[PDB]
Amino acid sequence: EKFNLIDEPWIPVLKGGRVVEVGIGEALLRAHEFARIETPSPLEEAVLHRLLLAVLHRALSGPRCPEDVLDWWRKGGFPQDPIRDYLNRFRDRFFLFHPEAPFLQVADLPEENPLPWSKLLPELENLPKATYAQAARALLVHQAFAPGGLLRRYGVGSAKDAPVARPALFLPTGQNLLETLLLNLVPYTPEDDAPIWEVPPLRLGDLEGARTKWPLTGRTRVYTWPARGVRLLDEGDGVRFMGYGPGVEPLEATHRDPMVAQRLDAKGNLLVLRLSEERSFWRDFSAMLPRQGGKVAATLEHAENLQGELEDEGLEGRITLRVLGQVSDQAKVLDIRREVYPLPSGLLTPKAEENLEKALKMAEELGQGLKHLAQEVAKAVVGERDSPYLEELTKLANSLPLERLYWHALDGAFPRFFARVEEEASLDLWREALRGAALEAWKATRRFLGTGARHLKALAQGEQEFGRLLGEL
Repeated sequence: EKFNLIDEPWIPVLKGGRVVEVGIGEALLRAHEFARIETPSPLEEAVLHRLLLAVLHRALSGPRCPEDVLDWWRKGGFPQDPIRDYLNRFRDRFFLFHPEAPFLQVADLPEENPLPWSKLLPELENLPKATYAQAARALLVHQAFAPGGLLRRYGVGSAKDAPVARPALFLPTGQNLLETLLLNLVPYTPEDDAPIWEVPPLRLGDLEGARTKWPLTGRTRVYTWPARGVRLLDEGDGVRFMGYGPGVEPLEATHRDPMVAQRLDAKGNLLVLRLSEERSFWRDFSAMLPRQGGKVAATLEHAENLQGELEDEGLEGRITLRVLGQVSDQAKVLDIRREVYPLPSGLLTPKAEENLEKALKMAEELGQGLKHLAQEVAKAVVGERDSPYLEELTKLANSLPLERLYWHALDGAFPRFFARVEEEASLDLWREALRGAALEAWKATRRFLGTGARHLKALAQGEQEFGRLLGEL
């Protein structure tokens, strides 16, 4: 019995400009003292929020109504008795090491032939000892973000994706940790849900051969999913190795995680919004709207509603939106990313949404034209069909700064536009930004094209076509 997550320092928070570590108790009871959960890993940031939310939802058996969240923001804190009563009732499920119920672990996982604790981390002797605080964070992350793939332990060939292994996570944020939790405390009922610690401790017998299958539903059940079997092995003052086996098999269900958005395919399947490379995330902001017809993250929906109510009572209504997740290449993870945007005053109003649809359409049409222009340049430079011809064309086209520079410039301009999406004058700001991004990108392509006599016919033609595109704004 060692290291209780309610009491020990393990959640890194910003307090008065310095980073300190706190336990679940203090993070909740004193949320307003911390500017934010502060960690270099976006996955850590996400899970630490999801765990705290899980506790709040159960301790508070709510909030049932958006009005309750406002009352708590107004008072400047959560009701405290319910929270300390709840933390007291479940204290003994919150030890990192425990004879019978270690937090998010399997007590009877075999101690011998363990794996390095590094397996928990995204990948993405020379094995360092982790602290309990680090082991705790790495566990929470792996349990939420682990991709499917080969396992081959205890009668399980391959494991399934952990719950949020794939989608971008929408996390609205305010001026302090209290406000940030409030902004994510989507109205909730306890019925038929339960986080991992409210259920009997899992045993290897239940997990071997994937014997235990759960429908992937229930908010706090999902926030605290036992995706893998883990048993961290205490080495005295830290952790190097763990027992490792299958977790609970997720059965498919209707439930959508509150932090997850959706959009439609090109006819006509719903998919989760994802982080990717080669695509700016905001380019999907219109497709996630109901009239498109995707589904907005419940957290985003709830924050935007709350913001409207804070503005109505003269309270500070300025909020930020953070998007957290993994870029994943099938079953590899390519990157961990944190994106940051304004949460515009009246985002989910017909006018703002309509400004958004137009803005993204303009950018997308101009970008499509720039893309074709780059393909024509590439054809012009290379020549006619005879290294693989088409690969040499794709190589060359990808080699031009045209599209890449265009989108990179719009990443810069989007937030200042987005923040004013409610207004009508913002379309004109955006139009100019489109023009400017296009110009800078083309200039950089002119430079690239003036280094040998080869590139010139393509330059002449391209200049002509670029003139065209621009004349249509």
